[PDB]
Amino acid sequence: ASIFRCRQCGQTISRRDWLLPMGGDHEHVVFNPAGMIFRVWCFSLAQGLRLIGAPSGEFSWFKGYDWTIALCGQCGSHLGWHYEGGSQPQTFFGLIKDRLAEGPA
Ligand SMILES: CC[C@@]1(C)CC(=O)NC1=O
Ligand SMILES: [Zn+2]
Repeated sequence: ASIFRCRQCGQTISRRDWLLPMGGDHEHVVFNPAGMIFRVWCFSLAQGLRLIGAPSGEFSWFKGYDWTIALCGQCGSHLGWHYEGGSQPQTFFGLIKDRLAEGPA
């Protein structure tokens, strides 16, 4: 169990080696304004996504970062957000843990 695939279609997305402990922890449990709870795992890098629209700072869970919605590039499933415009690191991915499947490389 070392790579993460899209749970809906199997697209390769990220790797356990790429987990990023933001604020001391790779896991952040957060809510959006519609009250949905997300268990977000932070990754330094991802692939196989499609980033939609232009970045926005509104309601950002991570201070100094602007977000863009990240869909699975294959099936369109909403897998998380790409973060940018911040510092150390400038960018990273916050991916929804229960929307990924973990398994061998
Ligand atoms: C509304 C945008 C999202 C869902 C993404 C974020 O970082 N904060 C949020 O609540
Ligand atoms: Zn997919």
